[PDB]
Amino acid sequence: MYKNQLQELAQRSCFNLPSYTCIREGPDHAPRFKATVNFNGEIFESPQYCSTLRQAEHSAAEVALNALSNRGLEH
Repeated sequence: MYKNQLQELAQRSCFNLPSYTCIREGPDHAPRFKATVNFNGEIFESPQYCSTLRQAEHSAAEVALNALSNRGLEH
């Protein structure tokens, strides 16, 4: 699973012991679900609307993995 992959790399970093917190916001009629994860002092989230909570975790996990592959910061 994609979520599992985070743990694999997270543990490989000397027991990172990351934490994930779900963020709920928006109007009651149109609720918004997001997934947030802490990574060595750097927290990432997925600003996307997901039908289910599990889906939100998937999106958030993808973002975290992308950062690892490429920081995206230059000069």
